[PDB]
Amino acid sequence: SLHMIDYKEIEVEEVVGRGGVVCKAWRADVAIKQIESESERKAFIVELRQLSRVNHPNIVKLYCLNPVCLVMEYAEGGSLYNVLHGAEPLPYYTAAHAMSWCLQCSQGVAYLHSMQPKALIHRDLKPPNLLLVAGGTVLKICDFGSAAWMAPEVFEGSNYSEKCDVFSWGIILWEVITRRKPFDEIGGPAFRIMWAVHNGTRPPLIKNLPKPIESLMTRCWSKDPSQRPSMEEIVKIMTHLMRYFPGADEPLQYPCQHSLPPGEDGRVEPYVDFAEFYRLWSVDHG
Ligand SMILES: C=CC(=O)Nc1ccc(Oc2nc(Nc3ccc(N4CCN(C)CC4)cc3)nc3[nH]ccc23)cc1
Repeated sequence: SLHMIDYKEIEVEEVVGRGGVVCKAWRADVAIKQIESESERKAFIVELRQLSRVNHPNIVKLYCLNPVCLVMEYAEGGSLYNVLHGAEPLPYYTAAHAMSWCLQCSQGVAYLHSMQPKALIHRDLKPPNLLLVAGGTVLKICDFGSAAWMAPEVFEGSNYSEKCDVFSWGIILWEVITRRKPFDEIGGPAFRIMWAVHNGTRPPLIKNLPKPIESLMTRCWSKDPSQRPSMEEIVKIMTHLMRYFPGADEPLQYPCQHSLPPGEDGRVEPYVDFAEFYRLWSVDHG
């Protein structure tokens, strides 16, 4: 379903980073990653079979076979990780942006869980794989250590299902609300986090978190994957909550010297402010 390109047609510009290697650059802006060594071919081709079927707003759009190369939509905004924890100066964002991002993420993952004949599992949902465009207001996923966002049945070898992507989304929800790195204090190598999560450890709960949001977030954290909601249920819930989070379309433009309080009492302070939420919620309820 794709569209070949002549390699001479592309004009390289700059380098971006490694997920292969991605480079900035066609027909008057695109992002491309050339393959390195034949070991990645057998995977590189799969991505092609997948992305060519995919067509969704919140998933990176896939626009050469000699040399093997991909030409994808360029995300001028960068990764969500760089927005939350990247280089100074960091941008200010609101509760509306946190919820909007997560919603758009669930929208894109639900489209994957609905593909026929078989569903597609991302299996590596984390902010570094979530790109932003339109002034940081639109989120797009790119399938192309993940211990913090990995469901406990995944790294235990148990035959997992798409519900592993739900667990990740739940962690991503806690990350944008607190603007913290999940299990940053644990540290050490990857296995020290797997042991913690495997034992039931989850991120600390959030002061003043709305019970509707605290409920959904933890339901996604449940050990039993069958007690986790489906993405379709997340999309629906998140869609209805956006009614209490206006201003998602406002771009990121203001800086933010952000102080990080330490995790005191196993209960952290959110970065976003839920004042406007409770206010709008009292209006409808009463
Ligand atoms: C810190 C984690 C991280 O950046 N991960 C990451 C993920 C993908 C990636 O490649 C892409 N980038 C982008 N946009 C983009 C991504 C990152 C960046 N920079 C900006 C400068 N610097 C802060 C590093 C990150 C600039 C633009 N669009 C893409 N479309 C298809 C692939 C692709 C490049 C990097």
